[PDB]
Amino acid sequence: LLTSYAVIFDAGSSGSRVHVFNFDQNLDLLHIGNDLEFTKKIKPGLSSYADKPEKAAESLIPLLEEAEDVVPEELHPKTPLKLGATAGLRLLDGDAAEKILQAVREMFRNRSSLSVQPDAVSVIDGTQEGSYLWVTVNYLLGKLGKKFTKTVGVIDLGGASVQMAYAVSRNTAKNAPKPPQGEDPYMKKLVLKGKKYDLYVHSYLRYGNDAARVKIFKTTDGAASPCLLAGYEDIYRYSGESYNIYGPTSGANFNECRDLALQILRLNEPCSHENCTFGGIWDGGKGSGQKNLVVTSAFYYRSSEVGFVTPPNSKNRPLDFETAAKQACSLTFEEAKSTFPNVEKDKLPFVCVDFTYQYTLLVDGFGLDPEQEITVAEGIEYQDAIVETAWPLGTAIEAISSLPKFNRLMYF
Ligand SMILES: [Mn+2]
Repeated sequence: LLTSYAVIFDAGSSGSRVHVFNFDQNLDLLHIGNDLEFTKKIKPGLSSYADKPEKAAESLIPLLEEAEDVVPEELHPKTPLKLGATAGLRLLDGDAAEKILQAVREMFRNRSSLSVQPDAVSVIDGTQEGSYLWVTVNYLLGKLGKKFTKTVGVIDLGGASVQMAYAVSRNTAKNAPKPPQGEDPYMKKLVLKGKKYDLYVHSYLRYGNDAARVKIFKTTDGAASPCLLAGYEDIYRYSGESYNIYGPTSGANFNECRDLALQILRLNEPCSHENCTFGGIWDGGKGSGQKNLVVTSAFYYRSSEVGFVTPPNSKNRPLDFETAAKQACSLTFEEAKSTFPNVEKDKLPFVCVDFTYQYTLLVDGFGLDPEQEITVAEGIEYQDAIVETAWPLGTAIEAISSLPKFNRLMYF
C-alpha cells in the first residue's frame, strides 16, 4: 500500500501550530511513534508581526524543522506542506497579510525539503475553516458516510472568529438565501467517503473570544467594566490597538456583564431571512445535523483549566459556562488568583468576561438550549491515540485524497 505524510500549519490569531499526519492508501491514519498526530505550537501568531513579515516567516522555522525531523528523510520531497492563516490575518489591513504570506512562501521555498504547491500558503475562507473542522470531527467520530442526521456539527471558538458548521438536507440547501453584506455564502457542497453533503457554514469575524472581549470593553470605554474584577487595571493590546481597562471598585457584576455580551451580538439586527442567530445572519435551519455539537478551542481551554471540562473531551451543557461565569465574577482579582491556580497568569483577568461571553454566545447567539448536551473537546480518542479537534486534519485529508492512486476520501 502507498503511504503519505502531510504537514499542515494552522496560523491562528494567537499562535502558529504545525500538524504532521501519516496516511495509507485508504486515508486511514497511520502511527508516528506511539501517536497518530505530531503537533507543536508557538506564540505569538503571524498577525503579531504585521510590520515585520520576514520575521513572521522566521517564527515558523522551529516548527518547520521539528516537523521535517518527524517525516522520514527519504520521504520529504513528496510530502505536501500547506499553511492556512485564519482570522488573525483576516483582520489586518490587507497589504500586510499578503506581505506576510509572501515571506512565508519564500521561506518554504528557500528552506523546506517538502513538497510546496502553488496553492500551499493562503488565508483560507471562514467557510473552508468551518468545513475542514467538520471533516476533522466526523472522520474521527466515524460518522462519515452516514446520513447527515447521524453527523456531528461543530462550533470553533478561535480568538478572532467563531465558525458554526453542520450538515443539512438537500432541501434546506436548495432554498438557502443569498448572503448579505459583504458576507460569504452559507453553503458548501462536499463529498466525503462517497457521499455528498451540503454543509451550512458561517464564520463571524470579530466574534472570536479575544476579539469579543474588545467589543465588550469598548461599550464602557470611558470607564470601568462590569466584566472585570476588583483590584485589576492594565492596558490590553489586541490587533494593533490599546485599550485602557479596569474592574469597578465595587467589583464585577455577572448580570451587567451579561448585558454587554448580549449587546455586542446585535441580536436585534434586521433579519432578512429567518431564523437568525445575531447580526442578521441566517441560522441555516437547525435540523438534525446540529442536534449533537462538538464545541472546541476557547470553549475548551479556560473551562478545562478551572476543571469543569475534562481532557480530551467531556459531555457538558451550556449552563456549565453560566455557572462558571457567576463563580468567576463573584471574586476579586486577588481571589481569582488563589482560587484558579491552573489558569494562565495573563488569561486570569478575563475569566469573568470570557465565561459570560462563552455562555451567551452558545445560548443567546446560537439559540442552544442551556440544558442541552454538548461535548467540549481538545481531542477525540481515535483507535489507541488522541488526535486534536481542529481544522488542519480536514485539510490534510483533502490534500492526500488527491495524490495519484489514493482513495478520494474527501473533496470540494
Ligand atoms: Mn483556530
